[PDB]
Amino acid sequence: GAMAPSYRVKRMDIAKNDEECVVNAANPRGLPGDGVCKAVYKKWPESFKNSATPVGTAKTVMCGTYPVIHAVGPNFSNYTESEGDRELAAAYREVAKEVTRLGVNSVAIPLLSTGVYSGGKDRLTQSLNHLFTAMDSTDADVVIYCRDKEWEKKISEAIQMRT
Ligand SMILES: NC(=O)N1CCN(C(=O)c2ccco2)CC1
Ligand SMILES: [Cl-]
Ligand SMILES: [Cl-]
Repeated sequence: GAMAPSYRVKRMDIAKNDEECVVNAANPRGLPGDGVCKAVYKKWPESFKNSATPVGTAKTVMCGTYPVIHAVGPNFSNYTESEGDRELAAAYREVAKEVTRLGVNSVAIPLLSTGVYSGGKDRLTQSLNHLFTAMDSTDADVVIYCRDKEWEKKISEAIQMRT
């Protein structure tokens, strides 16, 4: 566990994280994909061996000794708001289980279903609150990675409000 488990946010490429494992915003088929998933495929392509897993689940594949946790959020283009919300919460609960099982002291996480799976909505608060619901009971240092200065500020505000 981390000595004083914390949440932080950084606006940078999650493929250049400084944590003991990474969460991929994966597709269900284990394809290279685009956005975070493509950056993860270029950095850790060996982790895409048998990485296919259903929506609402996470599957860990090692790249050397570095764990890549493939977490499959729902595509809100396809899911109802209600079913999409259930599967997004479920994907984060499976991430918490895998982080615990691995025994890591830190994890790099993206906000699931906020990019091309957002169905064109702003889901910062929805996705972050499900991340907190799952990760609050873990003792790993969590570092959230984002790709927008306004998102960085809003995530940082949300973290600080609880402290
Ligand atoms: N995780 C991020 O930092 N992203 C910031 C850029 N994004 C948007 O601005 C966006 C897409 C749909 C509605 O807002 C995607 C999420
Ligand atoms: Cl970067
Ligand atoms: Cl996405």
